[PDB]
Amino acid sequence: SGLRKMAQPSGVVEPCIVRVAYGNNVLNGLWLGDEVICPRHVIASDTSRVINYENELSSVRLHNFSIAKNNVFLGVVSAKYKGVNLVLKVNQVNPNTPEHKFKSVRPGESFNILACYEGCPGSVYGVNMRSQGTIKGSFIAGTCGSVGYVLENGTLYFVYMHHLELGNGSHVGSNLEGEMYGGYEDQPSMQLEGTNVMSSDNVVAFLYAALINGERWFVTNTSMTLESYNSWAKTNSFTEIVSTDAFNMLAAKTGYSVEKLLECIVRLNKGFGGRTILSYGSLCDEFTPIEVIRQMYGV
Amino acid sequence: SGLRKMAQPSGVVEPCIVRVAYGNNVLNGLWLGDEVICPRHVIASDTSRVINYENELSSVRLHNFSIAKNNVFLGVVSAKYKGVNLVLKVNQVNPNTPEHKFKSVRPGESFNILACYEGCPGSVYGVNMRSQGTIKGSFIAGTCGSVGYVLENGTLYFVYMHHLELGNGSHVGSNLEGEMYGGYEDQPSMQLEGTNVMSSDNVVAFLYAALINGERWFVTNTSMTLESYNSWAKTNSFTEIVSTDAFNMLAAKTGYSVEKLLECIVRLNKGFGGRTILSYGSLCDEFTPIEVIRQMYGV
Ligand SMILES: *[C@@H](O)[C@H](C[C@@H]1CCNC1=O)NC(=O)[C@H](CC(C)C)NC(=O)OCc1ccccc1
Ligand SMILES: *[C@@H](O)[C@H](C[C@@H]1CCNC1=O)NC(=O)[C@H](CC(C)C)NC(=O)OCc1ccccc1
Repeated sequence: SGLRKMAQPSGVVEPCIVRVAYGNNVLNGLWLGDEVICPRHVIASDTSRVINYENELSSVRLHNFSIAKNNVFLGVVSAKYKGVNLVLKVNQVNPNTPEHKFKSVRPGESFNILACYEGCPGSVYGVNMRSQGTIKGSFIAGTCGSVGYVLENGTLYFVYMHHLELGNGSHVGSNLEGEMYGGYEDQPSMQLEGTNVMSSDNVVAFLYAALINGERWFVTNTSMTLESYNSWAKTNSFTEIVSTDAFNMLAAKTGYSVEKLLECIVRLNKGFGGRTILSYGSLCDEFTPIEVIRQMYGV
Repeated sequence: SGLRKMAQPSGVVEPCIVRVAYGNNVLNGLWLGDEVICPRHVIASDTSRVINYENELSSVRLHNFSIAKNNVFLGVVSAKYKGVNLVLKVNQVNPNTPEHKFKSVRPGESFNILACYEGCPGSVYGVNMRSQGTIKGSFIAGTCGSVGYVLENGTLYFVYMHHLELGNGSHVGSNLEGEMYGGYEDQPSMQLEGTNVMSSDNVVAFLYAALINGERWFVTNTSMTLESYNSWAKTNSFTEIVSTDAFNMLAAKTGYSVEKLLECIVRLNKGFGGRTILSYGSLCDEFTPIEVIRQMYGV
């Protein structure tokens, strides 16, 4: 089997992607109702030097937007900022607007990326939000405005819109309220990412996935109290676990308690000593308990 | 940027997925026009024992079929085998039939999986055909009939439908004409997968991907002739590389010849020294050259 990232199906999102162009900039927007949301730097005169967003908005030429998807062309009625996004009122309502909500993801939470190029959906893949508000994706020029979404209990949530890449290659975006994850600015200046704190919950999930896949060299009958692991995590840039509850099913199927896997984390946090788990050379925190449960058992 | 296995968007496929139930079996089918294609073992009395497909077909009663797509009830008009698939003529035309073709994938080629459960699309992810005609596909019970597809040259091709899992965990399916990849039978019987042979072309692509992403610890200026590499590969379960032409753009952009990366391959197959390469602990052959070119540079 193995453990691989998957994405939820993208069909309900694709009809919402449009191409937004202004001046020499082209990126993607999200068309819902009679509004299109896109990163505000599309109206920046020059995206390599610092941008004065007040000047850009007050001087904006609504008729100088080009917004299109296939046989649809959209006129801009009015424009405003909401955080780091432009909210553009347009003169047509999207006939394929799905029921949807907006919410923010938190560190350790997984979601899907619909990566789009110049208004055209190209690829769909799963990611996971890190403590500093970055994701490791695969964005290149033309993919700003790409959208992250999650389906929960049949509800479509929009959670991410892509804005920029940091000097170290990490990817940064906003929620659909225009709040940038991790507090970064939509400027080219160059910005630092601090140290990410690993999701302990997701690492446990990972080890359970390994066990289900038959690998067991890393496990023993020694256990380490939550209560004690949390004291360690703390000072080792690992999150601390509130309860063992999310794992009860996975413990049942495997026969191994959480407390036994906490020992593994503390022994292996430096590395595998030339060994591997699900082909990775070190601990992976990009898979949630629910992600793993669903991939191994279809729940 | 980085290297993620990506899937092409699934929207054009999702309206084609239907639930197919018969006897004690529930799986997925592909509804195109007035036809539903699904694995023929859906009519098997007992899928845990050897199946006589002639007896099962003579015993079929069309009213025991239940086929559904949301609120649509698809009545079965007639049934026949085509290879290892059932082709069911149904009493309604799919109004969302996309323009499409059928084609077979070959070892080393990438394509997308839309994994479906009880007729409901669940996940989408990219895979790559292995030398023995298998994929590592994350399939579990209830996912038979899941579809593989690729969007290439402006057309949607259906290339895979899921049938079974081998004793070693590999997954086996057919093309949509009903020929099982790798010559496997649609029986619960035990079937052997020979040795997996890695696509050398895809491994070079992968290492170029690493170079483009700034990872360079494994490379040196020592090179190895194409002829020497193929002589090595013949006895080390790697394919032989016909010529270096497909990599010219990647060679130009990185400054490294294929012949240097060939030497790299021969050195890293003995082990990584506990190191990692785009986070993998061993060589990965799941990305084609054009897949890598397009993810890193677009167009
Ligand atoms: C989309 O407009 C674009 C996506 C970047 C480009 C390369 N990989 C990405 O994620 N965003 C920008 O170009 C962005 C706009 C600023 C005004 C915030 N600037 C940016 O990301 O610069 C950093 C960078 C540019 C090009 C390659 C590598 C890093
Ligand atoms: C879909 O009907 C199912 C998908 C299998 C189930 C487990 N993982 C998959 O991909 N296919 C079968 O159950 C198939 C039935 C025909 C061969 C008659 N048999 C099969 O795959 O048996 C091997 C196996 C069964 C259950 C768990 C693990 C391996």
